[PDB]
Amino acid sequence: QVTLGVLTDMSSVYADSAGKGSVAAVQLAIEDVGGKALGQPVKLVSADYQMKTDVALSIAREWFDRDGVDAIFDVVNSGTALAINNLVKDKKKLAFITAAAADQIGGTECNGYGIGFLYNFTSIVKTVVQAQLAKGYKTWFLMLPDAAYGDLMNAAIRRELTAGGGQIVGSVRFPFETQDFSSYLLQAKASGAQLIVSTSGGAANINIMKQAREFGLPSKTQKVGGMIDILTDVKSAGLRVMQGQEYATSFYWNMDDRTRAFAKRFYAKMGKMPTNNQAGGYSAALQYLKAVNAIGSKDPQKVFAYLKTIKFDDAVTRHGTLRPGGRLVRDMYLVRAKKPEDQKGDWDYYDVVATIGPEQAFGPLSESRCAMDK
Ligand code: NI
Repeated sequence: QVTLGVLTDMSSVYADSAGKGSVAAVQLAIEDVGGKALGQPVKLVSADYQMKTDVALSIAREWFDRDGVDAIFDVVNSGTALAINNLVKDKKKLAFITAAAADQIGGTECNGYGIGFLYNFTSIVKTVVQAQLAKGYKTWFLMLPDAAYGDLMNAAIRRELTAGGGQIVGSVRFPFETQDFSSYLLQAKASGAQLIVSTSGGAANINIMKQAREFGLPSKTQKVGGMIDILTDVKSAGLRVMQGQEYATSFYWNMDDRTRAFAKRFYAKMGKMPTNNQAGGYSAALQYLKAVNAIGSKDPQKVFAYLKTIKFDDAVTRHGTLRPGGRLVRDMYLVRAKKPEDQKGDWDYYDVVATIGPEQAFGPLSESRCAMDK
């Protein structure tokens, strides 16, 4: 029997964008293989680790040892994802990290067992760089949080923008829990950059976009840009505030007929549209179950080998292949927040305005930081 485990947050700040929704997305994948693997019903368990890595490890350990769990999905914290990555090596189980973007998964910490099946931070940056440069936005100014996420995005943006022929004309860091962003916006405007990039999400990005308007931004010469698609941020803040900001994403519910059909099934269960994390969980679970059934085995080493020979083309994953190190490479998109008067329903927040191919969005196999990819 095949047992799937959804290890997520159902009580805290990622509950709405992963959580019970990620369980529902995995349920939909189980449906897409007739409910069965190896001729038996697929079992599904889930748990809330409350964004505590120690709790996620204790939950996963018992799952593998007592409840027969073969593969786990979601994991919404990068830190927790790295810890789970190291456990599944030890226990010889597969983990599909579909709710965290750490490059280390299928990158420097590749192991044949931790699989990155959403997107990585590098692909977010490559996608915004290439899409914006193609639109003529050459000169950039970065607004970054103080924390490790800001360090990571600063290094990646600077390397990819330069490799593409653009230039950073300035940068600023703001401290934890900033509410007044006037000083940072004034510096961004004075830099003269064509593109002013608010790199974070959450209340920080929401207040930056609110306050950018008091400074006449966007203007004829300067646009405000973003990084990560956080659909629930647009829901909270509204298109009046968010209109015009662009982000990179792996998935948007209203991209095409195939995304919309998946989204309708999801809405029927959850009463809302699926986020890219929840969509990633669907796609990982679907391809995992299809692989088990195709080779007639749930041996992780045999499933992994097989997954490396397939071209993925489902409702969520487009031009997908699994690299030798366990990083999914795939089409990525630039999405733009719509003008409020153009919103036609709940969740109608974006237009897709560019599509970057897998090799371009993730880099050539030679740029990979995984030993198994060389
Ligand atoms: Ni094609």
